[PDB]
Amino acid sequence: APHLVQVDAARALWPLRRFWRSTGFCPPYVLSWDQQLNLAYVGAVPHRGIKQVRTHWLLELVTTLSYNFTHLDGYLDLLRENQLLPGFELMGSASGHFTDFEDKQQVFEWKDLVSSLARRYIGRYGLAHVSKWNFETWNEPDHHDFDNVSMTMQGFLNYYDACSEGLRAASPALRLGGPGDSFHTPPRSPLSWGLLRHCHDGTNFFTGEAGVRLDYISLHRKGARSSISILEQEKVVAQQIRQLFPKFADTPIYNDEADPLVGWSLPQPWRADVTYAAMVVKVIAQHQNLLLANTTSAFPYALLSNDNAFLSYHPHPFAQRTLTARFQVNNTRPPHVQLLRKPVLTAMGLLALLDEEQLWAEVSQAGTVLDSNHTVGVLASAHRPQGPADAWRAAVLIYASDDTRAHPNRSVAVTLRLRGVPPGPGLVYVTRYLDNGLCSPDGEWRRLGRPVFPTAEQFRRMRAAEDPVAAAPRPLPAGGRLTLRPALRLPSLLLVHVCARPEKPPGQVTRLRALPLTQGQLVLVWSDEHVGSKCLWTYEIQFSQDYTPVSRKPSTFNLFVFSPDTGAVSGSYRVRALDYWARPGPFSDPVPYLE
Ligand SMILES: *[C@@H]1O[C@H](CO)[C@@H](O[C@@H]2O[C@H](CO)[C@@H](O[C@@H]3O[C@H](CO[C@H]4O[C@H](CO)[C@@H](O)[C@H](O)[C@@H]4O)[C@@H](O)[C@H](O[C@H]4O[C@H](CO)[C@@H](O)[C@H](O)[C@@H]4O)[C@@H]3O)[C@H](O)[C@H]2NC(C)=O)[C@H](O)[C@H]1NC(C)=O
Ligand SMILES: *[C@@H]1O[C@H](CO)[C@@H](O[C@@H]2O[C@H](CO)[C@@H](O)[C@H](O)[C@H]2NC(C)=O)[C@H](O)[C@H]1NC(C)=O
Ligand SMILES: *[C@@H]1O[C@H](CO)[C@@H](O)[C@H](O)[C@H]1NC(C)=O
Ligand SMILES: O=C(O)[C@@H]1O[C@@H](O)[C@H](O)[C@@H](O)[C@@H]1O
Ligand SMILES: [Cl-]
Repeated sequence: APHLVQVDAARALWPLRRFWRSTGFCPPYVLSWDQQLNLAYVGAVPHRGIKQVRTHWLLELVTTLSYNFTHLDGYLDLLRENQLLPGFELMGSASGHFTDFEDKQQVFEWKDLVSSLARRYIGRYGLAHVSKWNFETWNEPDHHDFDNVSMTMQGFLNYYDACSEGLRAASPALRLGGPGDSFHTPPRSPLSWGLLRHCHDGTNFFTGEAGVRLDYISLHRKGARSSISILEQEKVVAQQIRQLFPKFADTPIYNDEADPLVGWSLPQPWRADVTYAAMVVKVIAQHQNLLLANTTSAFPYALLSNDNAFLSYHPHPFAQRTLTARFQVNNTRPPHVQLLRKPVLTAMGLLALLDEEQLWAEVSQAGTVLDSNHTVGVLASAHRPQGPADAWRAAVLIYASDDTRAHPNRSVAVTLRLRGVPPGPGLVYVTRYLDNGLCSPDGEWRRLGRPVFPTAEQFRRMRAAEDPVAAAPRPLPAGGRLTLRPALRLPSLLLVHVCARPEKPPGQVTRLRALPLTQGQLVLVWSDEHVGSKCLWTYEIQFSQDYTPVSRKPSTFNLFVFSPDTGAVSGSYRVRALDYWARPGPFSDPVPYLE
């Protein structure tokens, strides 16, 4: 019997925050050509769909009393160039200098280091930007990963107070949290529980005052292939924190490593394709629906980060826990690197269209009501018009997902009954579907016979599977209703996007950049910050050899790899937005390129 999905667009229940807009990684690198492409792909998720890159070992990019910040400056400018913030873990030895946080002098030096860097980047980027940064403790302090740095229980607390007072010395507006570990039952996780105790009741290393600032609590809990299992473990740890530390009852909780499965470099086929994309959406829906949508408990859950900004390696380009799939093409002169957009990364573009208010929705099957702890579920949002640039919008994101298990011999009948759409001008809807058959670059890779060093043409073919199948904007039926009976595969993702015609056309594409890949090939990447509306069919690219349209199937992702048959790519480029009512926005400033 079919899955009934009902959405009521009149009933805008509560706020829907985009709490999931974070990725991260650990260098084994951070300024190679590979990482510049990668963070361009990450930064190109539309509508700031990924905003934070939680990065380990950032203070190994600082060398040594005075410090050389050159390499840090590099990585951070790279993030800034891609409209990305660092999840700034205060993690590193300053290339060998710090060795012992029970050595009182080192504690004082750490504080002065933190003040220096914080004040430096306040200088470089401005305080308003640096105040958005999640400064954090050293990663997983109970997982013994300090290298040649002695970090005892007491030293961790000294370390923390220096982090806190150091940031404060730069500005009180800067945010700090921790410990970023799992919080297992005591006697386990001594440094994690000890930090909370110290902040709640302990004494400041520098000031002697009782209590120490702690702006958020970060944990890590992973699913062991179960999606719901991440939420169950979070609840337990959050309840324990509430009862044991009453002053942290309202302290925001982050799960900044909320991955389906521990071990990023373990090859898993489900990490290659939509199986993973659909599960990441499921996890997020579960979190919104079964934790934040006015539950009796109401824990203060504020951030989920999928730690998947790693670069893949041979012979597992797709099978690793990464947003991109990397190919090091060693047989060109010179060797070059290409990345493809994995479905998981494209899925972050779908999640990005969700707006600021959740709508009422219910999934059922033969009358039995099913919450997000099932294979099929939904997240629906509504947008309140802000100016002439936008109108009302609904985004309805449905998933079919059996966690890490795919079922290719399976179809799932789904009837979507949308009702109560507030009436208005030129109401159109647009579908966007993703599954393994139609949208798996991994799939095409395998149809082509798994080329280890893909040719130009094989890359085009693979890149054809990156975007969702998109139906042209049809108009909305009378009465503000819409019924649809799509068949969904398992896994799959379906985004129904209902939008009203805004008064003005789209705003100007900005910050266009050209990036070389190899002979005859390049990447175009831009920012959608001033486009001012999410109702977008595609981005129209034009090339000039002393302007004509580059013909390509529609795509809202703010990155295009230009690879024409002719190899002709030297000249100038410009890009503009095209909306669901065919209206054009103003062309970006023209970008020049010469191979
Ligand atoms: C095209 O040319 C590039 C060079 O530009 C080659 O790139 C190398 O590819 C290999 C994989 O084939 C990479 O080596 C692998 O690195 C992994 C990560 O290494 C880090 O982490 C581990 C511990 O987790 C540390 O030991 C290590 O020092 C690093 O810090 C390792 O996990 C891999 O080990 C596994 O695979 C090898 C076999 O490949 C086994 O021997 C091991 O036992 C283990 O199972 C592996 O070492 C390497 O890093 C890449 N180098 C660069 C510079 O990118 C491409 O391989 C080449 N392409 C082709 C097709 O030849
Ligand atoms: C999510 O659903 C699963 C079932 O798929 C629940 O697990 C069951 O929990 C009950 C207790 O209510 C136990 O009696 C069963 O043994 C469990 N069954 C299985 C198959 O695991 C789970 O509790 C649900 N969790 C949430 C948060 O909704
Ligand atoms: C800082 O480090 C960079 C990279 O190692 C180096 O090129 C530069 O000369 C150094 N600058 C100073 C002032 O020491
Ligand atoms: O699951 C993994 O591979 C890892 O978990 C932790 O140990 C690390 O902090 C992450 O860098 C990584 O996501
Ligand atoms: Cl995973």
